[PDB]
Amino acid sequence: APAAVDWRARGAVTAVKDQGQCGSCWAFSAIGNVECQWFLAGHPLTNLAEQMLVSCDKTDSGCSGGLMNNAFEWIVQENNGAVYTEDSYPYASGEGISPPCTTSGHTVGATITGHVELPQDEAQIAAWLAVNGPVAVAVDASSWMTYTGGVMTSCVSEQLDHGVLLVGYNDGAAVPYWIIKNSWTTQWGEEGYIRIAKGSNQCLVKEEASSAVVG
Ligand SMILES: *CC(=O)[C@H](CCCC)n1cc([C@@](C)(NCc2ccc3ncccc3c2)C(C)C)nn1
Repeated sequence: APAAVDWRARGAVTAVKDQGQCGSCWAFSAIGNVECQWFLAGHPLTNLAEQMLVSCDKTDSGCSGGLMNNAFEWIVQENNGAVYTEDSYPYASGEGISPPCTTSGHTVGATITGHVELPQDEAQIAAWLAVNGPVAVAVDASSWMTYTGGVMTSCVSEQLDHGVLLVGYNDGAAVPYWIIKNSWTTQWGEEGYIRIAKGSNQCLVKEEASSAVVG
């Protein structure tokens, strides 16, 4: 694979968002991945609606959590592949309460046909990401609250508790790293991003990687 990749260099990644006090990280991880995959299939970059998942995907648990893989499955099996625009279905769960689903009057921003669950191996995930784009991952983020910047070497790596988006890596750096988009505003971390050391399963990053498939 290339020594380094950063999909932000192509304009493939939307701006950092804010999940607020809702346990909706699963939705931000899944939607961020769909946004990037939609752009990379040769279509324009479009902000898509976490709130569609939080309120309407009844196979997940709203502000009480979910699974990116369930989200991808709901989109295909229950929503005809469709993902609405953020522009047409804005986030409304910042206080921790998910409002009931609105089915009407949103606008379709993207479609997907399925998803893949990637091998539990950082080199294999990197190789897939280098060609196919950003990848949704679960991590242990219990040690992340106080992170401000640099390449994390000390991640507490015990229990998956958070969903984020891998957008790149750099194997040529003094400490090789992953580049991860979070959903905790641009005030957190490196303008909303974190770098973690690559190659030692930091934060359990290899354990539950997946992506939407766009035709
Ligand atoms: C990150 C975040 O906002 C929440 C924290 C918990 C909610 C207060 N989060 C964590 C997850 C993970 C770990 N999945 C847990 C989970 C919760 C509910 C649920 N419902 C149905 C099926 C499966 C579920 C799993 C996720 C990052 C892998 N999700 N939200």
